[PDB]
Amino acid sequence: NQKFFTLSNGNKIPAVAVVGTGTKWYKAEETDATFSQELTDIVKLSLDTVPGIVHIDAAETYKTYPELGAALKETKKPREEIFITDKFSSLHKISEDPKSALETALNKLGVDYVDLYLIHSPFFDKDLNIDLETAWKQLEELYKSGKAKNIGVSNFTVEDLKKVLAIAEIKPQVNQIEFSPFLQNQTPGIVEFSQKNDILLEAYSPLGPLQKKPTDADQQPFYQYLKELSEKYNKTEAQVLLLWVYKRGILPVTTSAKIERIKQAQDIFSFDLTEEEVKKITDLGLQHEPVRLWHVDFYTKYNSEAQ
Repeated sequence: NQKFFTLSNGNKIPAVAVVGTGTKWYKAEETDATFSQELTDIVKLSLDTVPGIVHIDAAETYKTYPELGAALKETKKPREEIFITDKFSSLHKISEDPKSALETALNKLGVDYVDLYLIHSPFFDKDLNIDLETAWKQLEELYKSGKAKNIGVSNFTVEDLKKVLAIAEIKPQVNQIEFSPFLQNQTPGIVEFSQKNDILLEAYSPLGPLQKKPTDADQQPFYQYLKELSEKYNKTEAQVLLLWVYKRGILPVTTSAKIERIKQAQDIFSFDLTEEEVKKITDLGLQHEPVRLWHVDFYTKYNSEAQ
């Protein structure tokens, strides 16, 4: 049965997100010509066939609101069985500010509210005429009005979170970071700090080890063990890694275009990992060199602390 995290405000969030935009699907422009029927079809199929509350991870920067909106309109999946996470594009500006971004997104998606709204990066485009404090306060207002049921941030360091906490009326509920066995602290100490402060981590690119699965995998203890666990449980290697993230108290966010992988990700709560297994994945992961797929130009300088 489906598992949930409970945020600091008591609200529940499905403990895996399975509908996302993979890299192949990002768009540079949003026109009739660039509308992706293939993406809308996979989102619709997911909403139609994936059991339970389907957690969608969207973002302004992807320019895939039209495809999500068309799928949301065409499915009979009820709104209450969908959890929509959306993100203000701060690194490269599309809107003037979060309230503008979210109002535009709500309309394109054809919904009245999102379930979670994030600031996508702490590194604000020079062309934005708003600072972090002012942007957070806009999220606080979207929370108070109910346009965003929950609010948080993405790719924030400990120092960035502290800046928010110093000005916040509403404490951020989520920090979505890159997290995998090969990147166990996106920036120094972030996992421990977030968990101690009741800020839920989400992990994007949690399957980094399988995306970058190397030629000599069969001679690496990490991949040997991962295969062993897959065989033990009769589950995919991806499922084992996603479940490991959940067992670390973190919400894995995945972005497959393959419906059976999407269903498999939703179904991670069909099994469990023992305490020993969680610790062993952790430990073998930490022995591996870091793999970082996002915010590379900003955070490579932290790779020495990531494991």
